[PDB]
Amino acid sequence: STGSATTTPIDSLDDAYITPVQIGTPAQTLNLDFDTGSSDLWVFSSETTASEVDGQTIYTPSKSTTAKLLSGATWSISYGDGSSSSGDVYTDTVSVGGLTVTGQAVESAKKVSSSFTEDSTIDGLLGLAFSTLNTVSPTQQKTFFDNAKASLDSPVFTADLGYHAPGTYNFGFIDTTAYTGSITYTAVSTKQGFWEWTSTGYAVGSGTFKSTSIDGIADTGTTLLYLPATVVSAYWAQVSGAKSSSSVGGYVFPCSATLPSFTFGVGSARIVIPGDYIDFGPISTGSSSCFGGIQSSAGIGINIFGDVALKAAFVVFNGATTPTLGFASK
Repeated sequence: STGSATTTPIDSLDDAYITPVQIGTPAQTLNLDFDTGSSDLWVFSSETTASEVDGQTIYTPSKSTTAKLLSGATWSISYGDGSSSSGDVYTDTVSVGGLTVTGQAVESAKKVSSSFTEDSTIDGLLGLAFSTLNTVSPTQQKTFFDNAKASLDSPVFTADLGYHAPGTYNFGFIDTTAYTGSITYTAVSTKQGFWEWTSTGYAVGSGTFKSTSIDGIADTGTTLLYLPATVVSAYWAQVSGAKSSSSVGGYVFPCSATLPSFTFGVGSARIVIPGDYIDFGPISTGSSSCFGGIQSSAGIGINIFGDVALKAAFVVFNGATTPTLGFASK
């Protein structure tokens, strides 16, 4: 089997992407944030504290003839950005882009943090990291991909995120029309539960390429590109007036600037992020200070190849017995 679904930016900055997901019988379609940096499929629901729901579409398990309480199971997650959610668990039928999994754990939120409430466009998350990170207790549950894997034509999914435009998540096949040149594959460590890999270096603009190993995670659920302070400083030094602002919480730059590109290495191959992808707009409405899309990972504890990086590529998440990651230009 295969599946193919369009993913759409939630706003004009590409802060996140939402993908429609069918849950239950008859289908309840919710727009979920597909997140290769976590492993829980959780939704706003009829059980979510009423004051914490503000415009989201909810899953109502009592209206699904295929829903079953997963008795005794609870979940609780905290994300790298400080947001969180928790609740109980149902199993139900879940379909993405025509690919159907029966008995998928659907984690129903009883509580969500304010950042989730405040984002009306995101009805929940669909985790695509390794199932070892799933938070359900006392019986850990499998991701949608893990459940689908054996049925797929090939045990892969691909992320093709758009810049200020829709893109595509495919399951079970590689669309050879969706990228240019060849796909370069690189080793993955699953030791921390992430799609963790090592970039071979970087360049800023038309500058020379610096060969250096940068361990990080491929994370569709993180907006920005978070890299070591040395790398980030080298980038912003090429933008007149750019500075790190402790009050704002990262590098800002004059909105009048033209940003240089940023290149990262994948083996001997190179992925070029155009300068415009690095612009996250005014820090507040009307400001002439703009927020940068490349930020320091210092104090995160890990480098994160988030959407800024991934949307410059066609990315293969190869879930074979020994997983790997592939990147192509597009």
